[PDB]
Amino acid sequence: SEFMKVTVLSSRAVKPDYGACGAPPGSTADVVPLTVLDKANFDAYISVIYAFRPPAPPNAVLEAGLARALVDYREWAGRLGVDAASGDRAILLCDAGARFVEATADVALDSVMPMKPTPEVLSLHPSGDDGPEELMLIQVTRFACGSIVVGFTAQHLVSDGRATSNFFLAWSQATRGLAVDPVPVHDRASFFKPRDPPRVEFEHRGVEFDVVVVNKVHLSLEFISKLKSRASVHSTLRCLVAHLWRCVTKARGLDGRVSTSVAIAVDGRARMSPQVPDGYTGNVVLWARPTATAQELVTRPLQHAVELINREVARINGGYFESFIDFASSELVTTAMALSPNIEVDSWLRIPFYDLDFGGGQPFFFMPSYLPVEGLLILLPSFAGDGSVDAYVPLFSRDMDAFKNCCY
Repeated sequence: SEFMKVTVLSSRAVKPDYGACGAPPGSTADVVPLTVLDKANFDAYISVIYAFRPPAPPNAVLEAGLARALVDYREWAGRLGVDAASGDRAILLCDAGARFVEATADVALDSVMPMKPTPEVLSLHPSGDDGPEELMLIQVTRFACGSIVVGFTAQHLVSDGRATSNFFLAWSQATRGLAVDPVPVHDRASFFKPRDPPRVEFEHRGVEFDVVVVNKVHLSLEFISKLKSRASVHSTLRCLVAHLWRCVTKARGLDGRVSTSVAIAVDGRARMSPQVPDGYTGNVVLWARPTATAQELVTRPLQHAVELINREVARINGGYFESFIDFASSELVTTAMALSPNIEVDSWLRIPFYDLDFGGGQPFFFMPSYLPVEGLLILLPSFAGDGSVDAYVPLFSRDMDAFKNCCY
């Protein structure tokens, strides 16, 4: 709301507190080169906010806990540069530090809840658009009621959703004086090395190489069970992605002959042999791209779209990851504000919530930052614990009513 004025009071580097962990100072000359799966992502920041109720730890305890957590996550204390002996793009573990921003809002948090995705959400996390050198930027905003908002702005080249989520939990763990779990794995040069000889088994070229308003659409358990009915011979996520893909295509009013594709993130950790440990700090993500004609997607039953997604997601297996790694290492540029005729669905259904505790209990709210990018959908839990889903849909003003009608 126009009355929630955020005053940013201070900003400071937080470096790793080796002493608080009882660990040997690391060398500020340590370098971790980016893997080919890291460089499959774009040089850009992703932002999220968490809200906590008044019994909130002081800024000093949160900051000490960040310094402690950054011993096991030096990547987020580091800078992007080039390794001297390689000429390769790398994370320099120079321990320069993550940005910690302290701020106040001159309103009770309750007075602006439920918080909807507007540009005013951007005020509750550090910017990822003003060329920050820090790879992790954290803001704590204390409201007049003693509630806090914790905002994250994180560089995608460093970590995927899972790895970034691990850091969030690691910071909560360290703040309470605990060891971090999972135990992190940082030795990236050990991972995603080409095969001898190199085997490319798929086509990686063409794949990896009015105003937009964001509206929150709530999808109930009842509505989900009905969708699952119209798709019967399964997966909540696969059904919902298929529904949202149909409804965006219908809402856009595309000519039926236009080819439309949904990008779906696939975690390769459990798909590859040997498995990548859940503690791996880096990206292990490639994208399934089920494609259809707009006509084939809207006129054919929901079942057809679900099946396209199922078959394309199952194609992105250990072997696909291995094909990508060998090719990305061979002798182009990655394909990573309007996706039409395509969409992307970023699923955050595994986001830490119930267990993110800094000492004052779990959060009562979470939201993606305002991302006014047409067709970039973010799927989120509703926080009710019932399995209901919240979809944040950016569409042009003219299309949003048409999208909501189709959705319901």
